[PDB]
Amino acid sequence: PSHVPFLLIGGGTAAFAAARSIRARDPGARVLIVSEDPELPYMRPPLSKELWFSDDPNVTKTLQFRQWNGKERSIYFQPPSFYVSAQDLPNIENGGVAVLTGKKVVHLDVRGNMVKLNDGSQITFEKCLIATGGTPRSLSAIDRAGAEVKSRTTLFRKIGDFRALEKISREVKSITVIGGGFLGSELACALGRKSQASGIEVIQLFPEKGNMGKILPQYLSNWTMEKVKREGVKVMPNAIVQSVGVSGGRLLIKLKDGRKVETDHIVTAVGLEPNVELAKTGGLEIDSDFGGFRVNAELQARSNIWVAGDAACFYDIKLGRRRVEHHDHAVVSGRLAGENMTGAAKPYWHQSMFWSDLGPDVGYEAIGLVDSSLPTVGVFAKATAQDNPKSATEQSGTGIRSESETESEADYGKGVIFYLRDKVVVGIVLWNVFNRMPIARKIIKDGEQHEDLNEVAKLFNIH
Ligand SMILES: Cc1cc2nc3c(=O)[nH]c(=O)nc-3n(C[C@H](O)[C@H](O)[C@H](O)COP(=O)(O)OP(=O)(O)OC[C@H]3O[C@@H](n4cnc5c(N)ncnc54)[C@H](O)[C@@H]3O)c2cc1C
Repeated sequence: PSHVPFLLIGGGTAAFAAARSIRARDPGARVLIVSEDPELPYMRPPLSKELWFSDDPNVTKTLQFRQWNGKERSIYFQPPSFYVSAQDLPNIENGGVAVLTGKKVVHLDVRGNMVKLNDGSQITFEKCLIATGGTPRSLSAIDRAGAEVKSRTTLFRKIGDFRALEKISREVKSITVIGGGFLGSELACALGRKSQASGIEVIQLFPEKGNMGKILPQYLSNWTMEKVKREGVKVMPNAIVQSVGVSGGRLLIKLKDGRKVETDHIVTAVGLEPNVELAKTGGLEIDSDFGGFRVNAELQARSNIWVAGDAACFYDIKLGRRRVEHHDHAVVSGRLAGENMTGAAKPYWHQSMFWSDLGPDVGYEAIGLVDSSLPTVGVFAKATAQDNPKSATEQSGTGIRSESETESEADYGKGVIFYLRDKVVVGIVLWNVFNRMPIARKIIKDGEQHEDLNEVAKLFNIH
């Protein structure tokens, strides 16, 4: 038994953003975050990226990474002294953010306004937030298998997982990566580079005809496969796993089409499933279409319960009911999540943005609704020295691209791809086009039926 006014569940990108949001509005509010992880809230994007590109080993320790412009940066959101302890909190009377790492909420009670930690202790809340994110999908073929194979397989998302992998890559001869996602691909390049240094084999395999095939059009997905390949990666499309066994001391991957890949370690990056274990005890709605907790436009589930981030199935007027997995989204909705908690009764209006880096040399931004199967227009040109994340970082000063681009709304190598529906732009992927995301947002938000989409591209430096 004990009490805190602002309590937030899951200690991630969304929880920390709300934590900052509430503080801003109610200065002197007492905030407590509970987190499964033993780590203090940190951003995630460096884990599949810039953290792999440092030649300093004690950076596997400190997690102080280098950007493409080469300036240090801590992974954790703020230094730890910024927090206040969890016991000292009620007596701080001036408020702060306290962090209960190593604990887990296992019972919610909406009428009773209290959670239950795994160790059985209880905490009463006045205002609660569920920002639990998600657990990466396993691959049912790996589930039927023994604990021996299960062990030789990681599911990349945490820091525990970043260190574990990077460790293995200095140990074995061949790491296979399952998943044609951005993560998958980022990973595969991250490994691909290290490979150019140890000789290790990096295989990437996935059911799609190409990298990010479910998103990008064939011709750009295909181009992307080449870059993955060039970074030293034996890449295997149209791959569908049948079984994973152990023979010759190694891991054997059998494919539905007969092929057989033999390897040392599997890292699987094939989706996220949203953490909704709390919904059963408390009794909130989940979405069977999109997954995760059903909230309204004010990201609200029931009185004194808001949800945000990757677990957030929210309504969005200029689009409809949704659930997205952006970092940008987690920052914003979290913020909004804390804004609403302190009686701000406000809608969600942001257009969340995604981004991916494959190395310092190639970057994709995306926003809106992007699917390969929708009608597509893409305009393309030869890229200039600026058209890559290295420059975009040297300029803006940051590596987290949703920062460089703000959340406002104003021989080929770069271009923009419009995703249409009825001569009207509904999604956008930008390839190596930087600091033009507000123009991306504007176009989508307006919704005009351009009888020529070239002109629209003249807006991204494309001539
Ligand atoms: C390697 C990697 C890279 C990415 N790169 C990019 C990128 O480059 N660009 C981009 O736009 N997006 C990227 N994303 C996606 C983006 O980072 C996520 O959508 C966002 O960070 C989600 O944050 P969240 O806090 O909502 O979820 P999380 O960050 O998962 O926070 C959830 C936390 O809640 C805890 N938790 C869950 N259930 C309970 C419980 N019952 N009790 C207590 N604690 C609980 C978990 O332990 C976890 O620590 C990336 C994701 C990963 C994994």
